Amino acid sequence: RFLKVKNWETEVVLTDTLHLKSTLETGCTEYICMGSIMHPSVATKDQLFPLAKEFIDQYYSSIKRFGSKAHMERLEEVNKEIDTTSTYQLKDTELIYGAKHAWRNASRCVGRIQWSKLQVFDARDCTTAHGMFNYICNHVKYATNKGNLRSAITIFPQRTDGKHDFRVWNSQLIRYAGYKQPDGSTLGDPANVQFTEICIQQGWKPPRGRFDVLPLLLQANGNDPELFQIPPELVLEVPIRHPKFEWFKDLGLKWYGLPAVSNMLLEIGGLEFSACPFSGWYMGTEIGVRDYCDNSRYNILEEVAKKMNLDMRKTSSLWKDQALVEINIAVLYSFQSDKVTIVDHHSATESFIKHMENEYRCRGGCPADWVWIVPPMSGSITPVFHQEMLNYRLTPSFEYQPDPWNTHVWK
Amino acid sequence: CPRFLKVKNWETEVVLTDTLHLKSTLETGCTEYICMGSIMHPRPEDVATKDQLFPLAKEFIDQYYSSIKRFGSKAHMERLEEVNKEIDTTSTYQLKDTELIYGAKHAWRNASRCVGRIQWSKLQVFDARDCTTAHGMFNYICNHVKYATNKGNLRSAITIFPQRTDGKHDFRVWNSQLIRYAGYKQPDGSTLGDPANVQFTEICIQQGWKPPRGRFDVLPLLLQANGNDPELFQIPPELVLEVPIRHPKFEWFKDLGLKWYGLPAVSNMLLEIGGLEFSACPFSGWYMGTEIGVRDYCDNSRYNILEEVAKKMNLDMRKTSSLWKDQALVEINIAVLYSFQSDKVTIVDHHSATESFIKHMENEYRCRGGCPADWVWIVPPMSGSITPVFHQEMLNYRLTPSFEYQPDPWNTHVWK
Ligand code: HEM
Ligand code: HEM
Ligand SMILES: Cc1cc(N)nc(CCc2cc(CCN(C)C)cc(F)c2F)c1
Ligand SMILES: Cc1cc(N)nc(CCc2cc(CCN(C)C)cc(F)c2F)c1
Ligand SMILES: C[C@H](O)[C@H](O)[C@H]1CNc2nc(N)[nH]c(=O)c2N1
Ligand SMILES: C[C@H](O)[C@H](O)[C@H]1CNc2nc(N)[nH]c(=O)c2N1
Ligand SMILES: [Zn+2]
Repeated sequence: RFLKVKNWETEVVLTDTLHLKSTLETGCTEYICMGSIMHPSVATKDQLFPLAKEFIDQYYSSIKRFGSKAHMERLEEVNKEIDTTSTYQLKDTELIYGAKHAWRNASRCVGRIQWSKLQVFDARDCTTAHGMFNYICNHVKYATNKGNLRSAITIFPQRTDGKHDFRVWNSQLIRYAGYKQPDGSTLGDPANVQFTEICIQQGWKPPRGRFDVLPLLLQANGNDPELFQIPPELVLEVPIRHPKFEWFKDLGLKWYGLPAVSNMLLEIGGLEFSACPFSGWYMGTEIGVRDYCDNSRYNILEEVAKKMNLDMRKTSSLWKDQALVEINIAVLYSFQSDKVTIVDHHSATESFIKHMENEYRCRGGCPADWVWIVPPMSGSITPVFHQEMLNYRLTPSFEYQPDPWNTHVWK
Repeated sequence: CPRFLKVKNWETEVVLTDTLHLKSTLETGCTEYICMGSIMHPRPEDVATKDQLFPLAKEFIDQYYSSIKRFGSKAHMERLEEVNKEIDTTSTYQLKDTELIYGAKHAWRNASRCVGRIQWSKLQVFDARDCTTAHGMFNYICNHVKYATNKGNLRSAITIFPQRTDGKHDFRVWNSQLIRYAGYKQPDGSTLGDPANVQFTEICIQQGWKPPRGRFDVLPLLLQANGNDPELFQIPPELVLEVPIRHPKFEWFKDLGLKWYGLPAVSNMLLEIGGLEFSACPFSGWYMGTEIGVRDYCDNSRYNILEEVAKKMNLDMRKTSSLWKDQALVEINIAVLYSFQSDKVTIVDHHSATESFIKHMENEYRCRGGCPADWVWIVPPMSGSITPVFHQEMLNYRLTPSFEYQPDPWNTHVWK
């Protein structure tokens, strides 16, 4: 059946037909909704063929050639390859289409208006961790583009037997280290304390600073991972200052310009790309709200409210909310002053509503996760707060996967 | 369906285990393939038959006798027997006063969209099931408002009017809330007052209300007893406590002429207890500041004051990345909390309320086996991730007794 979504501010109603084409589960049932659960819970020739067939079918439907001679040949081509080799290889055109549509189907991504402008780097000929490092450096250099950031994904060889996996062990390509101090506290980024310990334990010489770029830790073909330092001229960073508060620069805050998720799994046509680092540009709140002001991250709210001279004795002064707005003004001002691409949550959510309109008209829907789409501050003064959304799982897709250090049989 | 489900807090690492979900009784709207968790609302002449009513009454009576540690007792089996006979001979049954009070408190406790549930057991229940006329409803509602307001030391309360019988004799409060401000559409398309209330305001005017046509006019009560046409009553103004909004720092803020009423009182929901349907059950608590400061004042479709406040703050308003909206929103919400506290009218900030709810949720998990919660509604509409609930995984499911939505009465009423 058709489903309607209403925007309660504009009264616009859209009609979702696209959800009828999903087949993966959400985790909800008729009686329990798991919409706020962050993670709700190796193929064979038998499982693999219908998945391949479905993906080839939708690809040739997208290029307006369904049932063509090319379509029929590809289906037969893929048939004997799965049969004779227990897997199959995507054509270049299919790889690019599959990566763009995995972005397009990412229900948690507010940046999807850009989905078809994605640079795809085919790295399926990679065999070693040195090769992976070379591919990753080129990605970072291309996507950074001197501050005019460009969306990119680099796709390493697919999973075969589960024993020869390609994995980027870093959760993101560029992150700051985290150090557990003698006096029990934490220097740097606390969310990376464990990973930083694994890099130290592998030979990394930590400068033990507050913003130390972590080395890369790269696993090729199931071997033990190897450390590599990204050349510093490739790591673009932004000193954070405030347009009105000249004391803000004295806080000593910086961040990196390139957000690049490297720990997810790209599923296309039943194939699993366990190493597929992808990157875009930041929404300001990612840095200013979550990275800086989470109690479990850099946790700077009290310090800023200190130099703002705010009364911090009771919650109802909203001192936290005041300091939060100023932190996020500075992040946007800093990136913009340095001509590094960044989007504020007002522009981003507005673009996403426009994206939603587009997708409903030309595609019949747009899967979207309100819990992730609504920004972590000022929710209801952004237009996505008032937008009903339907969440469902379409393929090709990005999926979560286990941390590699919980599964890697060392040697 | 799995027996144990785990929820995690991603800020504190605390893991909780839910078994209460196995008692869920009605549908969420989600399926195995689609989640409707952000959908706001996923015939009234149809009433429960004898055969639908029997198991629903037994379920609730069993639950009540279990709560009082008398499950399987003589009084439990006798009450089952007496209820079953009543349904057989009359097609319905009447709740004892103790069961009515238990059911109302538990409908609140079960309200997955309510962040204020740490208070659920402290609820004053007024039994108005002997009411017969709209004048009597007005008396009961006035007594509710005065008790709940308590000169600013607000007390949560519910007043329960007679249950549905055949569906042609419903009691309804036509107001969605007991205290709201009127909205007036102008010929030029602008709106005076609260634009959310234009439809209901026009109904009141058609029913005889003489509108003062101001920015903050308390609407009359529009009250329907026993399925008759509804009747208009003016709430005595001395019973409507109101707070003028001023700012601790910006002396010009009072010059905006803003105020709000102290008592939030929902009057359009349906209370279901043991299969009985209480279509008029106004309930009231006290406000979380963001309800006024963020939604009532700053939604574009409501009073929409961000622009005017930003001007008086002399903020750069040409680019959105100055965050001038965010900056003015904080100052508006500071003024709302400051004005209420200064006048000694109960209010809770969104930091304190969400912290209390986490503690409530943890206690419910430990003592009750779970706590249904709707993240989309629990997380406040500003500063989301600097409140603890943002980081809390929540399971949403529908337990009974419950508060439910029901059609708007003007869409279903048969005019005499
Ligand atoms: C182009 C600019 C982009 C912007 C402004 C943007 C914005 C965002 C934001 C704010 C989130 C939430 C992140 C979090 O809170 O952890 C997100 C999630 C996500 N984005 Fe985008 N994004 C962009 C590009 C991309 C690209 C290029 C891809 C893949 C090709 C992508 C795929 C995803 C996925 C899979 C998620 C979900 C991540 C998860 O579940 O942890 N995004 N995006
Ligand atoms: C005592 C202090 C209370 C506080 C601080 C509080 C807080 C809230 C808030 C902030 C909401 C969201 C409202 C909205 O965004 O429209 C809400 C919803 C709700 N509350 Fe509470 N509440 C309180 C008392 C009560 C009481 C006494 C009841 C019933 C006996 C109740 C039942 C509900 C229900 C059913 C909803 C859902 C409303 C809807 O779906 O429109 N609450 N509450
Ligand atoms: C493609 C893309 C674009 C964009 N704008 N944002 C992202 C997410 C980026 C990202 C997420 C995290 C999770 C941390 N979370 C707990 C707050 C950590 C990072 F270091 C990081 F860079 C991806
Ligand atoms: C018992 C109780 C306590 C509490 N703190 N809040 C409530 C909700 C009150 C309420 C809701 C609405 C819906 C409009 N929404 C978009 C903001 C309008 C109102 F006028 C109103 F008073 C109930
Ligand atoms: C419990 C809840 O699912 C969790 O905190 C989510 C909420 N929404 C989010 N939204 C985004 N964009 N990113 C996040 O990490 C989260 N965390
Ligand atoms: C579309 C979305 O469900 C809608 O805007 C919701 C979001 N969360 C909410 N949360 C509360 N407390 N009150 C609301 O009215 C809403 N509205
Ligand atoms: Zn759901």
